[PDB]
Amino acid sequence: PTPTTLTQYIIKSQPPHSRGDFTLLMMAIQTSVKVIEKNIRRAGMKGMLGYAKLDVISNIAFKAYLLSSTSVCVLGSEEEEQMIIAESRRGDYLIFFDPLDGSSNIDANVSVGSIWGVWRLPKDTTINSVEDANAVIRMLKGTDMVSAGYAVYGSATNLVLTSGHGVDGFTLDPNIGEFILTHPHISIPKKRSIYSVNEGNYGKWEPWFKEYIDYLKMNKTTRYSARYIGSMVGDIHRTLLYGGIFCYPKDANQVEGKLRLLYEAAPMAMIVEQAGGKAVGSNGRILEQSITRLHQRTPVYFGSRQEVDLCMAFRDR
Amino acid sequence: PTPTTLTQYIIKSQPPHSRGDFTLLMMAIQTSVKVIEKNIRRAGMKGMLGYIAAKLDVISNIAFKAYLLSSTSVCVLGSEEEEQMIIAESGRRGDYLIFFDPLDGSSNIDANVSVGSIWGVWRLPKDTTINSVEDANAVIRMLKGTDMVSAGYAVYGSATNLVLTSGHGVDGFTLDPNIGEFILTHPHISIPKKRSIYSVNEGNYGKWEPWFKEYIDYLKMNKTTRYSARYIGSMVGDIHRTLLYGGIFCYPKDANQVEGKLRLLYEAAPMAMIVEQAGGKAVGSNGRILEQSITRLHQRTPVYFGSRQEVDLCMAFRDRN
Amino acid sequence: PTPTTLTQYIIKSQPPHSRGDFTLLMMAIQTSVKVIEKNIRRAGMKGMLGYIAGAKLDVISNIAFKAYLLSSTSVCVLGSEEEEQMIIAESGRRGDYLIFFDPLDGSSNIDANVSVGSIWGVWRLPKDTTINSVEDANAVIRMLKGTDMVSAGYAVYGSATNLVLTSGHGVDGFTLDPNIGEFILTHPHISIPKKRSIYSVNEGNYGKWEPWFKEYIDYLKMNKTTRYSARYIGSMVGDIHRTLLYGGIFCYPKDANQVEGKLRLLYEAAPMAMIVEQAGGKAVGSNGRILEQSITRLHQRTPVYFGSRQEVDLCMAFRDRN
Amino acid sequence: PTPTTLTQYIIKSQPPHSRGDFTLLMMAIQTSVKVIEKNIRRAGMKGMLGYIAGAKLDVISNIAFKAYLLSSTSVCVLGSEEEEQMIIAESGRRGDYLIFFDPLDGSSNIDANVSVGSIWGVWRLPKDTTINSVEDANAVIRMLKGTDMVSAGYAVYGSATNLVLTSGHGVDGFTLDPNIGEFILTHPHISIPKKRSIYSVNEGNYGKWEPWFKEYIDYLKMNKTTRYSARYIGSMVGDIHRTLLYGGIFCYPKDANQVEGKLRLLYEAAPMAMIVEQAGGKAVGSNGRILEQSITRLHQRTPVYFGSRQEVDLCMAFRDRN
Ligand SMILES: Nc1ncnc2c1ncn2[C@@H]1O[C@H](COP(=O)(O)O)[C@@H](O)[C@H]1O
Ligand SMILES: Nc1ncnc2c1ncn2[C@@H]1O[C@H](COP(=O)(O)O)[C@@H](O)[C@H]1O
Ligand SMILES: Nc1ncnc2c1ncn2[C@@H]1O[C@H](COP(=O)(O)O)[C@@H](O)[C@H]1O
Ligand SMILES: Nc1ncnc2c1ncn2[C@@H]1O[C@H](COP(=O)(O)O)[C@@H](O)[C@H]1O
Ligand SMILES: O=P(O)(O)OC[C@H]1O[C@](O)(CO)[C@@H](O)[C@@H]1O
Ligand SMILES: O=P(O)(O)OC[C@H]1O[C@](O)(CO)[C@@H](O)[C@@H]1O
Ligand SMILES: O=P(O)(O)OC[C@H]1O[C@](O)(CO)[C@@H](O)[C@@H]1O
Ligand SMILES: O=P(O)(O)OC[C@H]1O[C@](O)(CO)[C@@H](O)[C@@H]1O
Ligand SMILES: [Cl-]
Ligand SMILES: [Cl-]
Repeated sequence: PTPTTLTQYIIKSQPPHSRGDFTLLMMAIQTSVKVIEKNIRRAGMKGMLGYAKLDVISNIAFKAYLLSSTSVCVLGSEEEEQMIIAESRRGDYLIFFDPLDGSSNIDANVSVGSIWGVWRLPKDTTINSVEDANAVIRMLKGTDMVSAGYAVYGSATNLVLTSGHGVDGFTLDPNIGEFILTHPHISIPKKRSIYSVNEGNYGKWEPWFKEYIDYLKMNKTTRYSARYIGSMVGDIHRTLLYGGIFCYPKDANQVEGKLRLLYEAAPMAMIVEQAGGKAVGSNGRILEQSITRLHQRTPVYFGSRQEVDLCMAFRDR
Repeated sequence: PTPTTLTQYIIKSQPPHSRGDFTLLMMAIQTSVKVIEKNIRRAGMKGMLGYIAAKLDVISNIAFKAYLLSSTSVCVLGSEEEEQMIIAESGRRGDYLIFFDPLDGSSNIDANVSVGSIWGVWRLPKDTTINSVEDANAVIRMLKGTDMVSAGYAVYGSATNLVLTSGHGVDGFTLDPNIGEFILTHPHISIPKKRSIYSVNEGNYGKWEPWFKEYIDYLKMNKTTRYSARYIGSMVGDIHRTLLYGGIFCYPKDANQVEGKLRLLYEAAPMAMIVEQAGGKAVGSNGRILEQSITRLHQRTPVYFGSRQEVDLCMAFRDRN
Repeated sequence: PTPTTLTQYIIKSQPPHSRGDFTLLMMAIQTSVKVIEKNIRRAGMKGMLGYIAGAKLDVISNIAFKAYLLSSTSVCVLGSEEEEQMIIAESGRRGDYLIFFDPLDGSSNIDANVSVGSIWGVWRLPKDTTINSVEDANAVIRMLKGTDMVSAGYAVYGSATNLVLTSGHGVDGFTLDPNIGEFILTHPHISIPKKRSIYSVNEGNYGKWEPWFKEYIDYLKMNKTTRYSARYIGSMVGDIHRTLLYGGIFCYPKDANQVEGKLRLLYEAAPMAMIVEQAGGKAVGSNGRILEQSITRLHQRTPVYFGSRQEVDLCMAFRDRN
Repeated sequence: PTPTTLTQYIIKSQPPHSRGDFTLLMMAIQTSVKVIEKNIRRAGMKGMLGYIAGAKLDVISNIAFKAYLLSSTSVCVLGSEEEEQMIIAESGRRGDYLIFFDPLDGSSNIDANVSVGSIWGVWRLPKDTTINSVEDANAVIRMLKGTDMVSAGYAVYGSATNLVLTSGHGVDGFTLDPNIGEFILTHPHISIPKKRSIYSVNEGNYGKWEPWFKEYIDYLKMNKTTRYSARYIGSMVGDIHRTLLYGGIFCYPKDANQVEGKLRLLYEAAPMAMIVEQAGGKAVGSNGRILEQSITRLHQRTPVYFGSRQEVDLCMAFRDRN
């Protein structure tokens, strides 16, 4: 009859006898994304009246709206060294986010994004200090994650999220400023001949991965196409809709990869898994890895299940 | 005092004793870009009215043609998508030929990542006129990229940027969506002489010429300089990054694409003019793209565009084999 | 920390152990208002694509409002002022809310593109009653009063877009921020001043008014104590919105041709009365509070005297002393 | 083929062998109007960024209008209605155009966010004259008449944004398309109807009017031939804009407290008179055409009787027969 907005979708997804905290958290996130997108679309130009980096603005916006929701006890921005504990205005959700992913693409104004992961406090635990929070993040796994999403700020703005019952994607309609459901129940194809990785680091890769990449180029069965925007959110978003593989492997300088576990990889892993893909690191599922440090890094091999299997076959043989 | 709009810039760039036709052509192009950008930002969603009761390629092409044909300044239009040129009806006929790709990076449309529009403007050679496609075919064959009066692109990314040149450098403008004006944000764009970024589809490695394979391996394996790779998959996106950051963009020959992929009139020549005007090099199979002769309308060419020293390194591998 | 959006406000207002139907109804209304506002701001111009390939705003507004309300699953009955009959929602998609609305108030101001609006009132089904037909609905509206109304609101499409609503705990006003397309709380707990020297009525109908009202209007002009200013936009939503924020009085009285006034009870007057009362003003008709009047017909008319409590008292003093 | 933008219209209207200064002035005005409209649509809310880190609309509008006009290099003299003095442009950046404007007309309607506007009139320096000081400018405005005016326009910030202008060859109206931020020609060659039964005036001042005008207003109400409708938004730009498209009359007459009326001659009345006259209406003051009156003071007031030619004739008939 009329198309479904993100606002409707969030409210209609609320199970009976919920507090409404999670719903208010999603509303806060949605509003952040709009504010952040508006500043990005302006490329940070001042208004014509009155004749601030976009990282800084995005981070300020995301924090402000999440702290105003009363649903969080802990915030973690990838940029900042410490977590923020909400005063005690304190729910039981921990949010970890990267507010402006693909920061090297900002000056060219190509695709960039935001990523977030939401965890709930384990039962019979509470956080009054950073030292409590440090203890708590160490006992969390990606499989205990209640929600994940990203926003891609591209030629259009897309918001893609999951609560553990599949993945739904929404496109911002700028006439009325609402996110409209355009990609329901996203299902990443089981195979697709596209790969996404920075081959500038070829010389520093492990031999098994070098062999993998050479096979993609030299094999006689299947021609592969290469794409690498340089923003994880941009590349993953293409990977979800088109199929393929996204890789950021180990290298001589980055022994545990580049991407952060809490802030980027675990959230994206949940989305990719919920869309029917695989999402692995050094040893199986990213969602099963233990958090030891807050800023822990991990390699990633995310995408179409058969494309990730091929990749791991090179590592296993 | 106040920032310069594209509209001001175009009018203030008009040389004394011009007809004003070129100015009206730029205004028409500017308006097209705004209309196209708006449909792209909506990802082609119908209005909420339309849902109770069209590909982006098709819409972009319709928009670009309509505004250019309304300007009274063109005699010939060429859209990359279409097989033939369109001759304007006489009565509404200037002496400009426009060749354009209205939606570059069409494989990126469904993901809604960066895409673009590209155009090149030529003037009729003195003592010539076009009444038919056969006249137009004769005329394009006597044109070179060095006779081009104007070139530009629009990048539809996280912001919308319009970058253009009239032969006196390159200026870039960012769309301010509050007031719908293009504001001068990148005056006199100067592409760095070197930068360690390269842009090419390495999925085609196996089908490349050995000299280019060696080039790419050197970028990866050499011990002096670490290179970063970027390839969005839209020429306008990749070139725009190349102009502001420096680096190199390559679409070389391969076994299946013997003369490369990118069209000479519609894409490569216009981009070559922009890159050259910003201080970079822009070469094909044998020197400057702007010096190549148009034989066919849909003629292809390889491209090696970017920072001068990065394009020199690339050609050094071809010259030493 | 950050300013409150309408979306937050609606969710945070949800009492514990509600079904969430009312919340979904407000979201549907909010979305309608944005869609309607966008078409109004364009003055109904086709897109630049629509022009090369080559709908009244009343029709579009009505289509939008109905579509979003019927998609919410919370209504059983819709009533648009324009249409002769009520619409009963198909069972399967049927809550227990009745919405009566005027989707584009001030229709004579459309061509000039000055202030126009939308108005709605929300009622709940009386306990142990249900509607399967227009004949059931007709029975049910007759047993409703304005005092049984669970919610009322309007949207003003002016130089800015404002949405003003109440659920029986005061009146809050929100301004559309067009950058991000959210309604932001700008006028919390609206309190209409007890007096203000502004009056709003169509004096083109002076000759057809009752003598007591003629005397009232002459007093406003001729008295020696207090100079009054006149304002009449011609859209009830525009005039009432000014009245709420500035104070004053809005009148549409009886006349020779309009014996029971012009404005409809269910669609316009009762919803506005609830808002005005919740903001501290008075809102009366032929005989006391509009909210106490009985609905006899669906399209029943009533005179209105809405506004600042002391300005409405002065007005009624002229009627009571004759 | 495609619809005409204001930008196209301005350039195509440029006569052969013009300097282009006037064209640049119109572009500057157009851009001002968009900037002003955007701040008005936000009701002056700070951005959501501005709120975490923690300006009247009259002040912002005035700053915007001045900045864009001073950046055009085409003006020597600016006059904002709000300010007491004229601004002389610094020499080096000095054309021969004098602009007089009211950047935010209808200031009493700002808080309610109903219709408001901007008005401007453009004059050219008389041949063999120049301005180096306010004292030169004062001499020059005294020798100007409304008939020497090269251009006039207004912007109405209503439910949509309309820009209406004239260069002495009729009146054309443009509606802002907010998708692409361009003014699109929607009302070409505006022709105000010769008669229409609508009148616009503040009847709150009835008691202080001259007897002839009281008789006029009573005739509109009491006569047996023609029923009149009353409309008064309270913003001259809003009321006039309705008058141009619908027909009728707008009046701000003399009163006991305002012996020469309220509206300023240079800033409001003369510009509107030019527009109304160019659309086929009449626009008179105390003694014939407003455009023929002599400027004695900068802030000189005048009564106005603007609108449909037969409606203004009826009005003046009451003054001529007493
Ligand atoms: N809008 C929603 N969409 C999906 N799941 C939800 C929603 N609201 C609540 N839930 C689920 O119910 C849990 C508890 O909700 P709450 O009591 O609101 O914190 C959340 O952690 C979610 O797993
Ligand atoms: N607005 C402008 N900006 C830059 N160059 C222009 C402009 N207008 C005219 N020209 C140059 O002058 C030539 C003739 O202009 P016209 O007579 O308007 O077609 C064009 O081919 C351009 O090279
Ligand atoms: N978001 C809300 N704001 C104010 N009142 C509400 C809200 N939600 C529910 N209510 C009140 O509770 C009643 C029943 O709610 P429901 O069970 O959702 O139909 C409504 O008729 C309202 O009076
Ligand atoms: N774009 C235009 N539209 C209408 N009239 C114009 C335009 N440009 C110039 N004129 C007329 O020509 C006169 C001188 O123009 P200028 O030489 O630009 O100062 C102006 O006062 C106008 O009457
Ligand atoms: O410059 P590199 O090493 O390709 O890294 C790009 C990566 O960095 C990030 O910006 C994270 O820091 C990701 O968005 C992206 O995948
Ligand atoms: O898919 P491929 O072969 O890498 O081609 C991408 C190229 O094709 C184009 O879309 C032109 O057809 C360019 O925008 C881009 O550089
Ligand atoms: O033109 P009139 O008779 O003064 O009526 C105007 C009234 O009509 C309405 O449009 C309702 O029909 C109201 O918005 C407004 O108060
Ligand atoms: O409040 P009053 O006396 O009706 O005056 C309103 C008039 O004042 C103005 O704001 C000019 O000061 C006009 O827009 C309007 O016609
Ligand atoms: Cl991109
Ligand atoms: Cl209004």
